[PDB]
Amino acid sequence: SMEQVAMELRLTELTRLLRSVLDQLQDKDPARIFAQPVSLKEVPDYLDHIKHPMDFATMRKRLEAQGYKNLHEFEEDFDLIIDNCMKYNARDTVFYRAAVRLRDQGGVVLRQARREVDSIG
Ligand code: NA
Repeated sequence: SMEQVAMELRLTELTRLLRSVLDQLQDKDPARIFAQPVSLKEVPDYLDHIKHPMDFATMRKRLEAQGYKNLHEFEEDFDLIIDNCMKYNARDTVFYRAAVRLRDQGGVVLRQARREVDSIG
């Protein structure tokens, strides 16, 4: 029907911005600590600690299937990447300290990304 593609149209301009955001957010992780999912072969107890694992590659797959219907859904999965790391890893570790820096530098990008989604509609 006409509305539906206008809606799918709207969804189709929500993902690329979110992608540009996902490109920019991942540029603040040059070490690639949060690129892939945490391995349950290398970390066998990881699902005792973390109930909802997330990473950039998993977000990318969901993005590629137009899974994010709004900026909030994208922001929840980006917060999971940070929040899971900072629980599992201790305060004196390169992992925790990479998640802190990604949050601080990522908040600059998500600020303007909200402004664009609201303005463009
Ligand atoms: Na902890």
